[PDB]
Amino acid sequence: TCPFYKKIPGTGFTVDAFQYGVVEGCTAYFLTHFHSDHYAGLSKHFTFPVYCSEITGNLLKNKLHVQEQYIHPLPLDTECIVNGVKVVLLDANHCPGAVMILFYLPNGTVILHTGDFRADPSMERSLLADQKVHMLYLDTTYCSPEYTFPSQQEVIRFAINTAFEAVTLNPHALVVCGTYSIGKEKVFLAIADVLGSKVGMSQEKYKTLQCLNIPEINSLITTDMCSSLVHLLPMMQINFKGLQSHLKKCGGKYNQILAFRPTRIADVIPQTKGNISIYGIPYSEHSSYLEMKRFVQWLKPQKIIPTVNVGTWKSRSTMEKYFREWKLEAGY
Ligand SMILES: CC1(C)[C@H]2CC=C(CN3CCC[C@@H]3CO)[C@@H]1C2
Ligand code: NI
Repeated sequence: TCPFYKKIPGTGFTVDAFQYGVVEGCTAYFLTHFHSDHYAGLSKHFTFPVYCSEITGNLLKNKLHVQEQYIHPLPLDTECIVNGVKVVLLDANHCPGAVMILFYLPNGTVILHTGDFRADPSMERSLLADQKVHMLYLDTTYCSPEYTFPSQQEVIRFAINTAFEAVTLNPHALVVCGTYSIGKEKVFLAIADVLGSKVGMSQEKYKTLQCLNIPEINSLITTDMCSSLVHLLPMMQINFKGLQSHLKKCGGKYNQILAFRPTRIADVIPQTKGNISIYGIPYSEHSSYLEMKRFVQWLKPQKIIPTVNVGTWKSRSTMEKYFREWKLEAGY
């Protein structure tokens, strides 16, 4: 059955709740972003209203074939009325089109649902700051202090420098980048830009990227693999066997592969077999522990409801202990 943490009390709304059939009482289904665990169950035969960002709506139409009449895109940073309730969509700093949702309940309660997010201090300057928020439905993916990661900018600097050095030393090296969902496009776009190349990919991945409203996208990507020295492959193919196989297909154009898997940064080393090297780089689209803690201590919610790691009693207890520490430290 549909879990409590996907229902919005005092409304006919659910969030990311498409795998449970017709949810009794639901007059509007919100979708925070186009990742498969969240859209699970949506298909071309869905016949209820779906509320989402413009980008998410482009993907629903073109990739899942949801009929146009059921797709309700909303602009960001704008007060909108849906089935008699004021809502705002905010940028989640996750993947393209990903949003947080602010609900202004008829009874005066205000609820924030983060969807999946990477907390940032810039979130402290939006409509979020204009009123008190009582309940927070929180992306707790990395809610433990061992989760430190570098800034996205630091990780991209490492990738650009690594690729440029390798290809300047050997002009016959190919760069390959793994993907299995939308998100983390900066990794392959930044590398291709330093190398003066478009990014080559399958027709299916090209279609997906053409839905994302990226400026000047036609100048950056292509389906002509032969013209490109940065290729995208499915994440499952980023291993010595898959990459050896890909090199054979390039017809003797290349004699080395440098590959990236976007799972201290200065000290990161690759796995190497012969003329193939694979780098795992810590590019995150979710909050680190410290980023999450800063956001929650600024927001000062009355109640937090985790939406990730909820399946075990140990995980639930661990998260509850951190929420109480944070509250006692900051005095709310
Ligand atoms: C974020 C979490 C609340 C859930 C997922 C991962 C966690 C961190 N791990 C690494 C070692 C200690 C602990 C158990 O796997 C916490 C349990
Ligand atoms: Ni996600």
